Amino acid sequence: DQESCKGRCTEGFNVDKKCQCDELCSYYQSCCTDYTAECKPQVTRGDVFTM
Repeated sequence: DQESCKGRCTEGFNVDKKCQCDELCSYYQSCCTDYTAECKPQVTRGDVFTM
């Protein structure tokens, strides 16, 4: 069995969950398997305003 960020990206911190798919995971080493390319918080540029 396996999962990904789809439905989880920046959901917010709750350390009981199997993925810390959020802003605080680096402090707990409990993040998604590819956080920095799949779950990384918004970095808006001028042409995207949606979550």
